[PDB]
Amino acid sequence: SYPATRAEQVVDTLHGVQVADPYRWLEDEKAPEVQTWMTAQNAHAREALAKFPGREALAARFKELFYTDSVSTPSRRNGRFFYVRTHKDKEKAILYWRQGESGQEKVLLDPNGWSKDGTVSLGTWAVSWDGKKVAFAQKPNAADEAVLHVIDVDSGEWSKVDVIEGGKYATPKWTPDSKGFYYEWLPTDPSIKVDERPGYTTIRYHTLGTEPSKDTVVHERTGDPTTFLQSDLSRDGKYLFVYILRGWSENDVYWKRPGEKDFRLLVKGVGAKYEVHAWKDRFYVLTDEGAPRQRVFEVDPAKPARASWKEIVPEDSSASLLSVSIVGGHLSLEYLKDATSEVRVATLKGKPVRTVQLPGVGAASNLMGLEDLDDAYYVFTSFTTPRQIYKTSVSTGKSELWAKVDVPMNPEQYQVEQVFYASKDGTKVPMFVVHRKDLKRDGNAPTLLYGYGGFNVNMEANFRSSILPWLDAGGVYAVANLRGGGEYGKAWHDAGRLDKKQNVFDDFHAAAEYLVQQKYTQPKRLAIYGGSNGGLLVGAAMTQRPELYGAVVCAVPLLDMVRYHLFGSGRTWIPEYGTAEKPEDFKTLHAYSPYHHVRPDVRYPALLMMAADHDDRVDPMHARKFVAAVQNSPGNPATALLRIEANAGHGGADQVAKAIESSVDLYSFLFQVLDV
Repeated sequence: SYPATRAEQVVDTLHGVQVADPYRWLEDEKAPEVQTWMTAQNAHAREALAKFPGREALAARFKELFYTDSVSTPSRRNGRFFYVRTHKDKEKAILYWRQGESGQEKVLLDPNGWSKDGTVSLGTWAVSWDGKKVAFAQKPNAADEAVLHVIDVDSGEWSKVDVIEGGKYATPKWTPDSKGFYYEWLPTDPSIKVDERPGYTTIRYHTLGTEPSKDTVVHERTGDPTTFLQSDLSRDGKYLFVYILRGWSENDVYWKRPGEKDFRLLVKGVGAKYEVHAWKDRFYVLTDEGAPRQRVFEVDPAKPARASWKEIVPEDSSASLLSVSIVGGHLSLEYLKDATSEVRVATLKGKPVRTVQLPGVGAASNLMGLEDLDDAYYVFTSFTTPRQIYKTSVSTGKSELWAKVDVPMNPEQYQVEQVFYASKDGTKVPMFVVHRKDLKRDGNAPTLLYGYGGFNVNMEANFRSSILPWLDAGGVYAVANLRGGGEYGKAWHDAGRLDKKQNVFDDFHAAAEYLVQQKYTQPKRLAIYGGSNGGLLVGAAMTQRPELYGAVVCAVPLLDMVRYHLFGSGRTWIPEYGTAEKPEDFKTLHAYSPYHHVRPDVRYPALLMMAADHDDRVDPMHARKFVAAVQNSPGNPATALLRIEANAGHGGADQVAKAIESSVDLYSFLFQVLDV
């Protein structure tokens, strides 16, 4: 609570309703008073954290766990392999290449050398089809803003001509001739307001070796900051696709043969999404149209009207179809069955071939490879199993372990449960519960409950070494598959967005109640964690039902839902949340907006706000205003800290040492406030 925060009497009348904003002044980070306050809040948080218990042991253990030897799945181009490694003595991962399967590897891009202090990161990278060039993003502070560069693989020379600012949204699509790439571009025009900028994305083509001002405009902007514009290109270069994405629930698809004058409309989505892959002059369309758990159509480009589409993979009787890839002349279909993935190989005509046999219960990626390569890879993890990569033959189903991350832990000490609990409305919600096998079910284990609940995002059994000290201290880690996610398909997502957002929060309150009912824990020993839309989640949870929770960790959050659309990338989430600019949407948002529901004379859970100084996606003002409201809430005795990570974007600083520090801070906060 340490630094004082002046409260003002700012009020606005929105749709006939008075809305108070006492900490409005903290929105503008350009004001010196706000910078001074930020510094003082962070200093207070670091001072407080430094006194919390277990820190030397946590730091040593996280150092042993977070520095790893790992390798990514390889991108194969013209006999060369390209892949990222981590090393135990490096702060950032490095991009390598080699000639042939067992050629000697060489460093291609080492972001550890891009600055003296780790403040420039590698973003997206795309290898040319000839294996001679890599187009890649450099991202200051690992924030979203990106500049595209190109490196010559044989020489390691960075192009001085092929440098393109405004690459935030770009994923380069190289043409088969390796002479240039399609990409998503933003103009740098100082008269465009930050909140309107997302409506200016354009598709351009960059020819290597030419000035980017000469890049052709392939598709003009939508002019609508509630959309994304994205392109894709078939392997043969014959089909160019442009998507207009309206949030995470619907999209349009346009296409042409490059050189044609006009785009053709494939489909205009009305409450349905469509993703297309072209191979050998057929289009494979993955969609939720008339199929909440998705299905696949084959479309003939010569007869592309909807009536002529042929269903080749019908909607499954129970499983959610998440993605389709074309590998080795086959379809690879990634399904989710009660939040656990299954991968199925089918022919191009949709006939089942086989199910990929996984090593165990956990999370598997879809097969990754190329349409004309028989070798395809997948990644497998579990809550207790570090990443394993398998190399498989699409044609035969042979599978071999290709890589495994060695981590100094003993998986046999832990178990993972999957449970199903009823929400307020009776919905059965899945949850994973992870703990030592010898956990006493005495209602007193320190428990950390994680959720997100939105944007069609699924909570899966990812391996996180960060939870191991918690489990070893007798803690429970729980992950709820709240509505708003995609776990049970479109119906799951739709029941947790827009006017139904409150269902997500109700699902989370019910998870907290379940963990107590089932003798894992009690409120004073229960913490909740979420980030971004998950930050909104935990802010809503703590303002609605503070009595259920002992502590809250809230990362890079949205919390003023009446004003979120005015800052950063906010307008792009209007299709998910609505906008307070509209009366009906306002009523919904105002009812849950955590910043507007810090009631006085309430003992809140202890609060640790984990903010980032260079978050150019989710505006940092939300965490400032909310922490001020909690610190100054009459009769709140619980700690409320604002920790600001330096040189950090929305996903952190991309520096292992800083990740260690953040985890030490998080878990030492928990040990203190839950009395571990």
